Amino acid sequence: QSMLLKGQRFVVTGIASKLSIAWAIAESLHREGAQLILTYPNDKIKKRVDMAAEAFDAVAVIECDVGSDESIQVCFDEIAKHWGVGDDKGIDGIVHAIGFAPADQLDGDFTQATTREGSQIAHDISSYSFVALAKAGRELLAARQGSLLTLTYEGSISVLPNYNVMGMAKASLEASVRYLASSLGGEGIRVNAISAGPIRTLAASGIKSFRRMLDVSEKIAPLQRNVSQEEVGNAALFLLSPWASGITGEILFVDAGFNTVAISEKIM
Amino acid sequence: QSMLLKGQRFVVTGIASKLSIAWAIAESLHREGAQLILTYPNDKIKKRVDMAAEAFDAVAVIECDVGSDESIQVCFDEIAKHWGVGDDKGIDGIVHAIGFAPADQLDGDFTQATTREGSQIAHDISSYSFVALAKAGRELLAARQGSLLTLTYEGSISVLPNYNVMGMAKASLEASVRYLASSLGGEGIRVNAISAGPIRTLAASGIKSFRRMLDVSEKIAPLQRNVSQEEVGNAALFLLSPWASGITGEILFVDAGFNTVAISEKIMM
Amino acid sequence: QSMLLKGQRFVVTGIASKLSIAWAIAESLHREGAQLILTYPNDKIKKRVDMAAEAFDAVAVIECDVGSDESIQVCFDEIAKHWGVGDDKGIDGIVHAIGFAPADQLDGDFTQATTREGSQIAHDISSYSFVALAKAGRELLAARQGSLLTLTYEGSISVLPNYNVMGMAKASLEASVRYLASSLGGEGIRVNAISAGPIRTLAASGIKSFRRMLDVSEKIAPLQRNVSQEEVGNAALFLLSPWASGITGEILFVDAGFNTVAISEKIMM
Amino acid sequence: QSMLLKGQRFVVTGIASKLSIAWAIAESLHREGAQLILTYPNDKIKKRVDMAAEAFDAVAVIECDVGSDESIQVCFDEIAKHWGVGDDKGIDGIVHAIGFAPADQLDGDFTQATTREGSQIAHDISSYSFVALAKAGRELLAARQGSLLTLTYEGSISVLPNYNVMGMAKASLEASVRYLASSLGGEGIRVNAISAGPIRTLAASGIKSFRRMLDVSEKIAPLQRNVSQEEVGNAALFLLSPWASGITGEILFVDAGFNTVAISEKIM
Ligand SMILES: NC(=O)c1ccc[n+]([C@@H]2O[C@H](COP(=O)([O-])OP(=O)(O)OC[C@H]3O[C@@H](n4cnc5c(N)ncnc54)[C@H](O)[C@@H]3O)[C@@H](O)[C@H]2O)c1
Ligand SMILES: NC(=O)c1ccc[n+]([C@@H]2O[C@H](COP(=O)([O-])OP(=O)(O)OC[C@H]3O[C@@H](n4cnc5c(N)ncnc54)[C@H](O)[C@@H]3O)[C@@H](O)[C@H]2O)c1
Ligand SMILES: NC(=O)c1ccc[n+]([C@@H]2O[C@H](COP(=O)([O-])OP(=O)(O)OC[C@H]3O[C@@H](n4cnc5c(N)ncnc54)[C@H](O)[C@@H]3O)[C@@H](O)[C@H]2O)c1
Ligand SMILES: NC(=O)c1ccc[n+]([C@@H]2O[C@H](COP(=O)([O-])OP(=O)(O)OC[C@H]3O[C@@H](n4cnc5c(N)ncnc54)[C@H](O)[C@@H]3O)[C@@H](O)[C@H]2O)c1
Ligand SMILES: Oc1cc(Cl)ccc1Oc1ccc(Cl)cc1Cl
Ligand SMILES: Oc1cc(Cl)ccc1Oc1ccc(Cl)cc1Cl
Ligand SMILES: Oc1cc(Cl)ccc1Oc1ccc(Cl)cc1Cl
Ligand SMILES: Oc1cc(Cl)ccc1Oc1ccc(Cl)cc1Cl
Ligand SMILES: [Ca+2]
Ligand SMILES: [Ca+2]
Repeated sequence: QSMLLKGQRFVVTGIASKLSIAWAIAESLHREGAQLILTYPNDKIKKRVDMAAEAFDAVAVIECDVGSDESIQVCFDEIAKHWGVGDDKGIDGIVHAIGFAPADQLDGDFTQATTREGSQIAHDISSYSFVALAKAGRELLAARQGSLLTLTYEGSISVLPNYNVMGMAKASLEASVRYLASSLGGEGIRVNAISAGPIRTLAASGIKSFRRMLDVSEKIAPLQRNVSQEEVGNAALFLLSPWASGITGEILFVDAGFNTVAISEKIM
Repeated sequence: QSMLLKGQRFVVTGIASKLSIAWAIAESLHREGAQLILTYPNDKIKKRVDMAAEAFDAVAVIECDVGSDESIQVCFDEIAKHWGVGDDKGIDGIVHAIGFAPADQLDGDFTQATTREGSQIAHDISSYSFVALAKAGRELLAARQGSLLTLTYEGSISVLPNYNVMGMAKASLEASVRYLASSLGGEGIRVNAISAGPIRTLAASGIKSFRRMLDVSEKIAPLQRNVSQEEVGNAALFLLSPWASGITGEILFVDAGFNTVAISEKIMM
Repeated sequence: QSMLLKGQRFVVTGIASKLSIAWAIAESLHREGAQLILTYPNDKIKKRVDMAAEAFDAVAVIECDVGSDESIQVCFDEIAKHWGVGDDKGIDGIVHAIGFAPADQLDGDFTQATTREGSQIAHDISSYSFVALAKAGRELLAARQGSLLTLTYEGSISVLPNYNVMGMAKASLEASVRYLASSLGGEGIRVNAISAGPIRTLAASGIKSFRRMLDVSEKIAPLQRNVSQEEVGNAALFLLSPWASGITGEILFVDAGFNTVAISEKIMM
Repeated sequence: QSMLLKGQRFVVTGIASKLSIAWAIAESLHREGAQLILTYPNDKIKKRVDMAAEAFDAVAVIECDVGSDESIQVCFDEIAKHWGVGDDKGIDGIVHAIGFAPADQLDGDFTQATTREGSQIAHDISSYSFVALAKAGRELLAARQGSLLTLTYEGSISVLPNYNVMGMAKASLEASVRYLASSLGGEGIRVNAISAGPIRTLAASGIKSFRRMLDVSEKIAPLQRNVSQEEVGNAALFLLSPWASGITGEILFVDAGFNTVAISEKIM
């Protein structure tokens, strides 16, 4: 409870449950005195975004299915009504916390499991959607010299069992972080990612052997534990804050050091 | 002219002209005594693949538009007729040398220029196609314990003007190199990539400011020059050869050292 | 002026002038309500550390030449007197902001300029010193579950003119960040680095063509500018703070995005 | 047995036994028709270098303790007698296959085990020695537009138990690959490294849990096995060959894919 984001405004995608990393990012931003707009992709998920809206006193709760150009365009329309008008216009940040590939893509042998359409959807929802948000948000961001933040996973650069086409999408996503940074930096907009360690979330639960992943990680990670959503929330807060004014194009690992260790006493 | 690939067989995609990197890869494999099957995506491009078939005495010239599952499945059917059968069955390698994004994606400001469909096509043709080839060729490869090779570019990990959506696709492609390696290694199949520096090819010609890119590169690269197609051909030959038996999941830079320099003396120029 | 480091304690090396990156790190920690101990390697430099002691109300100003095991051991003795004792014992962080190689190592052609002793001194003062601080400070750090922070430069992973032996030392330093993280993590100690872009500091001033380096950087960096000491100070504050509790072994670039660009439009200039 | 290095000359350091990676590199170069000069750091090790000299018909066997400027200067003196004179002067390559840190540095907890002098020696012998060879060899290399090759290990960029200060040295070494490449490229000299997976060698045997490292690696590596010295030999041959004319500053992993996998069914 400091007051680092007093009067700052953020759009937060990807809340699905109390376990969502985006939930904790919202919580961190709210704690620090920012105002929030929260998005949801459909009615089932709206139920849970509404709970988050209540807990964080969201300014609005707007539909945003990042699969639709119409949905995104309309969503940023609504946001502009609230935050695009009058004396203090603009937004300080947009949080992209959205991943999807069809479940079959992440079940078993990579070459067997990957399909043309699976790949298409994985890249579209998990990677292009970040640039889609940047396109719709550009002017709002430029007005306040805000930043974009996405979430990635080590699966982009190292192989983790079953991660498969999501690895291809995350690698694609991370390239976009760099291209957007180069594209938007001249307007004072920063673009960054957090590479989170494994955390029990709705999506996480869906991956074969994720539980085992969680166990192994704890035994590899220098801190001898996994990270919590709160720890990613705080790191996100930093990157979204004026304190990160010199940082763009950056991938920040929040994984208890996991990415730095090839083998531990897994040996034993 | 050594004889390092005597009696070995390779499928080579991506020949579009005498300037194609894939042309030089074919040339290197042929020089070393390998047999080739060459593929073409359409009739216009067949004209030039046929010239390469003549120069390299290709075993066959088969249609392969990597945008179509049908086209790929048919293509690897044809290749199975030639190479799938008998006591000598299998292929030693498949060379993926195919990139595409709609031209508009690579024209100016990244955020402005990138579109949902542009992205879709870029990843589909430039990245997924590599796994598509691995899927169709797996059995043929396993029979000889062959390898796959693709071509990437530094645009995956560093920003280069206009490269844009192709950078996203190349990053995706490189992740697939790693996933395919993990997936196919237990069947003795290796999967690798070459990150070539900039070279004047038909696709290269089409990128705004490519000529200028070429000029700056020459002044940044430790060897004070750009690489030729032949130098990529030779490196590809190595990775496709039994000499690279211990190497998989690898990205090998053939860029005269360009990727290792942040700034050169040019500090002046 | 928030109060994020209320009642936290930090040791800050590497203040040599008002321009030092370590000066701004001290300033950020003080601004946020932390107490500081500041170190100096010799009497000439003490003059400037004393000015920083006045501005930031340092708890103490202690000698610490990281070239001497004795000097370090004595220094951490003194700091233990102040901060080692009682129900509040321990330190929240140690800031390593020390680089040195003999000037001749950084003057021109790398192979010509690098010497056995130059290399020895560069690694000893620039890299081993970080583990030296971790060894002397381990117990104090563990008591509060604090962290170590060093400063590196892209010269470790990419070539920059004249950086030379300092590039070898920084690469070594970054490996130590990882080994220390692995070694100390089980005691709840985090170990991280900031890779700062180029900034006019006393050491920076001494590098041939640094001014030119600064000019090109500004034209390559996505933000179209260089960073200030303050921006490194703020990022350092974060990594030293409880907000970075889940982050260890990390190299965080604070360079306005410079490291992510291979070539900009400058293709022209 | 092709004839790719006909009439080419290479200096090969680091032969200590038949298990030395440098042994197999010599073997690969000889097989392909190159002539070799072999070096040894002292009399004990000379016994084994002499066996290699017999097997590969070395042109000379010269002393080179890379700890001494005198020793290196004298060594390259002798080499110049053989290969620096007359019509066809120069060398096509120098193979650096030398690592050392005092044994205590690699036994147990990194922070406990590392010492000021241990670090000094590790960097001096394992990293500076590569530039020392480049300095002494520059003119011989430039005459034939030869290349330098060193050997590194993933320990530089990822943590492996006990590798410790050798990790710091290897990271330093790899930076030197890049600096030397930049420095010498204008004279047509290339500079590269191979990052070999774990292989049973004299030095390897000396590291606590190396045997376990070997076991774990086999279960992580995509090829489901470790690499042999021969496979590194062949890759070294390529990098030292005219076929690698476009390649400088490169780290080439010869590790059966190990570096690319964060976790396998170590999970199981
Ligand atoms: N260990 C981990 O859980 C972990 C680690 C690193 C990265 N990540 C990344 O974190 C981000 C958030 O995921 P999470 O782990 O908190 O899981 P989660 O299930 O809480 O969040 C995933 C979100 O994606 C949203 N989404 C899916 N398709 C959408 C669409 N078409 N339009 C809009 N939203 C859509 C879902 O509604 C959901 O809120 C993802 O990008 C994920 O890949 C997760
Ligand atoms: N500087 C460079 O030229 C450079 C640098 C590194 C990477 N590469 C990569 O090397 C590969 C070859 O490109 P190039 O420079 O030799 O140019 P090129 O124009 O010769 O090759 C591109 C090839 O892709 C083919 N292709 C496009 N869509 C296809 C489809 N649907 N089905 C089948 N083939 C299709 C074209 O027919 C053509 O042969 C590409 O992956 C490219 O991105 C090029
Ligand atoms: N552009 C930049 O300025 C830049 C970029 C990134 C990295 N860094 C790193 O940041 C750190 C601080 O450098 P700076 O640029 O602020 O310059 P500076 O000249 O202010 O700092 C270098 C410091 O090292 C100290 N030092 C040297 N030998 C010492 C010894 N034996 N014992 C104790 N202290 C000793 C000097 O007293 C001085 O305070 C260094 O590690 C430097 O390499 C600087
Ligand atoms: N798994 C592995 O064995 C492995 C993997 C990757 C990297 N490497 C690297 O391979 C290289 C060769 O080592 P190896 O594994 O074949 O072991 P090895 O014991 O066969 O070779 C090490 C060599 O270093 C030499 N050396 C040590 N100090 C010297 C000095 N002062 N002057 C000259 N020579 C000196 C020794 O005489 C010996 O020949 C080393 O650089 C090593 O770090 C080894
Ligand atoms: O990327 C992730 C990485 C981890 Cl370790 C855990 C959860 C993740 O998030 C996802 C994983 C798969 C799918 Cl289909 C969608 C999402 Cl959001
Ligand atoms: O990847 C490349 C990199 C460079 Cl430097 C030059 C050409 C390249 O190849 C392409 C670039 C754009 C498109 Cl649309 C298609 C292809 Cl094949
Ligand atoms: O690492 C640095 C990087 C830059 Cl861009 C500028 C200054 C740096 O700091 C040093 C450079 C050389 C020496 Cl001898 C000592 C120090 Cl502190
Ligand atoms: O670097 C190596 C890496 C591995 Cl996995 C195995 C052996 C290696 O080589 C050495 C390791 C330690 C020391 Cl003291 C000296 C050398 Cl030559
Ligand atoms: Ca980082
Ligand atoms: Ca490589």
